[PDB]
Amino acid sequence: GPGSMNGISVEHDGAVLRIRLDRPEKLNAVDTPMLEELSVHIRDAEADESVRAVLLTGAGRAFCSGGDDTAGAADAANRVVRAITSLPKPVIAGVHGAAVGFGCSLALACDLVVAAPASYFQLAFTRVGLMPDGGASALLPLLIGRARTSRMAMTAEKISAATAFEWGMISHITSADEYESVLTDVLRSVSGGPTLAFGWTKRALAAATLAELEPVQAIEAEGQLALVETADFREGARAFRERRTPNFRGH
Amino acid sequence: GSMNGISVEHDGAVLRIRLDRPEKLNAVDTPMLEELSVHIRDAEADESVRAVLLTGAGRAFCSGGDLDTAGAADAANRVVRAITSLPKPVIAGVHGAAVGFGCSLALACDLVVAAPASYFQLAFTRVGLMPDGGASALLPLLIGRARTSRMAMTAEKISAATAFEWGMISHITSADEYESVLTDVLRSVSGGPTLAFGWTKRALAAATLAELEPVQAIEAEGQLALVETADFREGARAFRERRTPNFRGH
Amino acid sequence: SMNGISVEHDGAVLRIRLDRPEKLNAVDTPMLEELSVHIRDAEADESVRAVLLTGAGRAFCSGGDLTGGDTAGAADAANRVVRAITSLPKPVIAGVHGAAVGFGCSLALACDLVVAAPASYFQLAFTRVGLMPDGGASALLPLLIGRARTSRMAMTAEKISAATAFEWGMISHITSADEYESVLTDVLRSVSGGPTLAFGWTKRALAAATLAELEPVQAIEAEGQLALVETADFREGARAFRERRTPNFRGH
Amino acid sequence: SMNGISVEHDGAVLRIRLDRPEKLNAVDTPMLEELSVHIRDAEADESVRAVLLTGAGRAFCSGGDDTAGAADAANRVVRAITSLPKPVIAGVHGAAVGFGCSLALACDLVVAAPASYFQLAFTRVGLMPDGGASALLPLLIGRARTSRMAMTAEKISAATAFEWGMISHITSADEYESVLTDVLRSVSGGPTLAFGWTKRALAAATLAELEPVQAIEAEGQLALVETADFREGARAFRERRTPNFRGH
Amino acid sequence: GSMNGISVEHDGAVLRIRLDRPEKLNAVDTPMLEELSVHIRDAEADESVRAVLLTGAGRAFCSGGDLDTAGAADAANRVVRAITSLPKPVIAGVHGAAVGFGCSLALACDLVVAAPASYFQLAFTRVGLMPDGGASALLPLLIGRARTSRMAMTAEKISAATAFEWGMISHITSADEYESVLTDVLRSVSGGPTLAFGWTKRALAAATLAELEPVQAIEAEGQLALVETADFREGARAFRERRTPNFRGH
Amino acid sequence: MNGISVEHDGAVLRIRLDRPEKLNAVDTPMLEELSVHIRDAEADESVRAVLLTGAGRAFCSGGGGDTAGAADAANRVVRAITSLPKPVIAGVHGAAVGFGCSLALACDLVVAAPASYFQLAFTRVGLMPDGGASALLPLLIGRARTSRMAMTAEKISAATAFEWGMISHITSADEYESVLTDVLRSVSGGPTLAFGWTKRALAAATLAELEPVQAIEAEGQLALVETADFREGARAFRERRTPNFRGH
Repeated sequence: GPGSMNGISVEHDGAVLRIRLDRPEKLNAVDTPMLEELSVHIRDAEADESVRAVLLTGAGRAFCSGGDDTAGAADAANRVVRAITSLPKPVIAGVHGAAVGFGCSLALACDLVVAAPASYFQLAFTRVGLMPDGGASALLPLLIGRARTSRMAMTAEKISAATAFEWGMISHITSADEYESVLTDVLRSVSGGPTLAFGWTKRALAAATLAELEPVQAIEAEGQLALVETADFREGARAFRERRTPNFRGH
Repeated sequence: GSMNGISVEHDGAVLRIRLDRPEKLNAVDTPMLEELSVHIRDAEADESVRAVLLTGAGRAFCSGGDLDTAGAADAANRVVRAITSLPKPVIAGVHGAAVGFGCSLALACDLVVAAPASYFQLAFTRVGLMPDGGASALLPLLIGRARTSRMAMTAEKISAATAFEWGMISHITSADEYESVLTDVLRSVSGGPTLAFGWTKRALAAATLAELEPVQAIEAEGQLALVETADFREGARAFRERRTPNFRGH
Repeated sequence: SMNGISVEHDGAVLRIRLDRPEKLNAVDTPMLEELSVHIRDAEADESVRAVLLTGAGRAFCSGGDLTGGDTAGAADAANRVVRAITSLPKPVIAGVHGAAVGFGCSLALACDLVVAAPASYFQLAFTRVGLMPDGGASALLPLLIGRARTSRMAMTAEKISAATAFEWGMISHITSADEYESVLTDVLRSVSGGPTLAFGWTKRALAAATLAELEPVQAIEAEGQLALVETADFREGARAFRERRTPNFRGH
Repeated sequence: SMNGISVEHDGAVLRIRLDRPEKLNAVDTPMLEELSVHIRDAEADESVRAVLLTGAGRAFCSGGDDTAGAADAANRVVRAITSLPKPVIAGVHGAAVGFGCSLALACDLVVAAPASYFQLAFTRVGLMPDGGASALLPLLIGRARTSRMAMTAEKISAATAFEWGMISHITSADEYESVLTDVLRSVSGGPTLAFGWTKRALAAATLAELEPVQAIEAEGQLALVETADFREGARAFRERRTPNFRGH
Repeated sequence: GSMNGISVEHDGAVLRIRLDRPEKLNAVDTPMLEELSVHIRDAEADESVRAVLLTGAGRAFCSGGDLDTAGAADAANRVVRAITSLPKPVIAGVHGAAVGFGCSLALACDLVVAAPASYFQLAFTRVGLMPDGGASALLPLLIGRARTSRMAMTAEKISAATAFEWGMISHITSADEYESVLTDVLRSVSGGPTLAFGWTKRALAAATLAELEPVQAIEAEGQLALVETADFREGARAFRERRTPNFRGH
Repeated sequence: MNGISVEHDGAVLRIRLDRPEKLNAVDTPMLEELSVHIRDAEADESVRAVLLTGAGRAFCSGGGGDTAGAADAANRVVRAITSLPKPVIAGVHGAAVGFGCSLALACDLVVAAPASYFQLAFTRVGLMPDGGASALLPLLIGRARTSRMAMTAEKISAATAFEWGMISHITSADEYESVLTDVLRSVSGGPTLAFGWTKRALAAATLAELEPVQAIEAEGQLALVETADFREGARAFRERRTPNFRGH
């Protein structure tokens, strides 16, 4: 969008760093420089003493539709997730519409997710013969357990905001026409809270839950690099772009 | 054509592995547990196999150990390790009882499609024994520590519906639809991107199963301790005499 | 009671009652240290097959006192209480009525089974005075309810009802109507009459599976609490609680 | 067993069992009339304190297999259950479909097996609900869920039926038979006259429209069996096809 | 103190009517019910009253009829009728037991705010009696007929959370919030458009209460018969004695 | 014309509330017009289902204008939908408020978007429910939930409405339009005469009080528009402030 650098829009609204994914025309699909740009602003929030909370949202119809340079983009995505979880300040995702593939990992890296009634979470990777990325394989089971994670990954089904909330995937659900006001309420309340105690709470929860994040991210990066060489990905990438149902062979 | 209580057939790209002792409610002994792992190993080597179906013939999926402690323990642990390390999806079609190691067996699989009358139960402590097969490691990353403690300590039957609501299992079926949904899930996963499924499993295994082996070692050691106790003696005796055990904590 | 802890034998059950009802069983270091030995001393006691943990008065436990100025001391003692319960090779049951707040939440959730009264609740109120979770709550909670519901509890300081805690899988048992006492009795009877050695082995396997980060996380919480009491936000939090008004946090 | 119904006494319980398992307890007029008679005769029988209604075989009752006569007899069976001053418990295992649904839901208590289900399958063959189901279901699950069941002819699981308030009791795991047994034992040993009175008061609160609605349903069914849509529906069912409905 | 077991007070625009025989868990007799009726009806002509709050003293909202059958049954019916036809909103603040007529009484009100440990029970048949106050008519248009049959035939306790989830009652509370939610509801309602509420009530009553009087007359007749029965005598004796009644159906 | 737009689409008559700039708020001519098109679906042999939706951001925001006339027209719309011997499906997205709620709930099926909501906002301005909502809602969700809705004027989410049995269908994610399309295709190809009869029976079962109740609501609203609280309610609504109600 106009005024955004590498598809990321950043502004300060008092104590809030407002970061907005800003390629609405591609439903906020991400590439390498957009990911790198995102993580810079996330990292730089730490040393910025006016920032007490980060708000992550997306412009247009969707929060984030996921990845489009396999090694490169995978690394940059993994780094964004790491930057969000290691930032000693609260990061809130406001998720409306689709949160798909890395879009899903991205929301779930955040401390709190406020989900609009029509929003959804989906690992669509397998639909193109690919595997989850961003660390989703580590983030999701500590949210919803192994069996529902395994289902998300293998079936590529959409999980509604209501279901994601019932499963403990996300901290907040909204209903009716209240998405915006609840998001505003949560943001104002968190950005006025004891930021240092939030930081220390994050460090302890990170140790409790993220021990495997980086080894799992390594396996995903390695897997995706192998999977883009397979006959199934070529078929997957072709059948998606043609609005045809793919014919997978296991090769 | 079953061997050591296991039948196997190919149906296109699916290896169908079926526990075949309905005359004993698919209770398992060591030969049967060893036999299972053989076919999981065949699945890995067989280029035509794109998914494994695991079910029990008859009323029960698997009613756990017939009640050679160390050998059974090792065989049970190895079946679960084989299933979770197989880089191809394994679907458990759970009908009726999944009890004791039966429960660990279903929960080892990547997806579980449960019939409405199926149930999941750690009956171990009814006879003075402890969970096995890695159940102590598998259950908490499904349903959390508190519900796992309760299952193990009270030995209550958990219904398919409840197990589904808790996150224990991926799929539930209702009415008379169990077979058709199971068939649908099988057809879908076996025509799916098998290599992407193997990688997914690998990433998820690293995220969730780091303690599986250490925990299985603790369980085998404990079961070996516990079969020596007077409580196990009473438990087994009370089971056979169709009565309530009188445990004393020794 | 000695140091705010009552201890009574009742058949094969060791009953440990937190007994400072005049402060809603808010805890200090003496009280925690006292609690901890009575827990490990149940290992030794051949008559004890189960431990029951409850609180006298209106609340299970309102958590850390905020008196004493013994920050590292309290944090250490609270940590050791939680470790002793998870490590005792005998079942420990929390019967929770009323408030389980701050370390009171950590305490209940360290137990093997929790039987919650209908009006009971679980709450990480620490952040309302600018402090962070303790006892090792940060490691316990995610393996109960997942990371998202934990972050919320810790960051918003909301009360979680007994009913909600049960749905989430935070606690093993829920009661309703006037049935709390009777259900508690039923569960204590059955557990204390159970295969105690089997229970102890089950606990060891389950601790190996779920508590690998308990110690490192407790050390992080203890360092964090030490840093947090020096902050302007804590001075303001404490002052606001004292003056019953809303704190004005600054992030310093 | 006569006209597809077996009746036996087990202490203070009248066990009435739909006994056409080969046809999944599909019903005709003489079966429906047989059923009415024994339900009604439970009243005079001093030794009966509870009526158990179940079906033999795979299904509780698959519904209608002589339109006017069948509708009247089906309507009589329901009035007979609802007005019997003694509790009737339906033990529902498997399918309760069409009139088999109305039959179950007329009972005072319903104990559902986990794989059991409830369905108004009538419109799949171009017909409407009968037995008085159009009156029974809204005072169980409300008008919107009823409209849905009737118009989509979807199967409602026991679990969902329980959650909606359609049925009094759900069972799980392998416990169906035990629970049914405990419920039957408890009800048959209870204060039968108070149950009789409790029923009368409930019937007056809930069943004012029952006979009037039953009359509309009987009239409707007579009209619908003349339609091309019934003609196509009945044949499609027999030939295992999707029916071509045209609204005439 | 109170007159005939009822205490009345004004709190701003709220008339608070309190069941005040805590020693008997607010069990009700004919004079208490007649008093109750008088004060509910009093609200109609008192212009300072914009809402009625009904609560119970002591440990329970109301344990139902004190074990004058005709007199009491008729008086209970008139209490329910006075609540339902009062053109002002009536709120039950229910804590603890609301049993027998105590359930009917709560369920007559326009809104019910239930404390987390409160519960609703039709305990009638446990003493060989039937529901009263119009409960047979009130309950089915709340929770449906099957759940009503169950409540009446089994005399099981329905927790506040379950009653809420069933649509039996308008408001649930949890944790230590009962008093403050109740206060908030009362403030909001008593400061609301009372006349609009009156009319709202009137239309709703015409939609749902058409059977309330005929059903009440059936309950009254039934209780008149049931107290002549052996089963009532066994039920009363066994309740008093804290043991299992042997019912005969006579 | 009169803020209603109509169109045939195969066997579906699409009726769309068409005053998006006012969030489909309704007045007498719009209500009278809506009646006419609902009524004319009966005699139109190409029509097998009616679809009711709203253009713009809201299904229907509900009801200066004449109270007597508008209330009457509203009542007539609700009687028209419920007596039409063809399925009427409301596709509800956004707000269904006041009569907007009545109008949805009058229909045979309702397919609700995930951000949709249902609300009786009347008492917030010192008025009472209308269109027969007082009769419709208790046979959907029970008297307790109805009383709370009417008295508190709170918004009920689509999810909650579905949980409560208020509405037949719920949608989630981006699937609203797809589900609505599928339900309309399946219902418009169904046994339309069977559906007509089913409706008639359901109506006799559940709508006996509809007209007595609609009369009470029409009388009441006429009284309430004369009150000081309505003057205060409408002022406070207009001025985007909190009303100070006094019970006069």
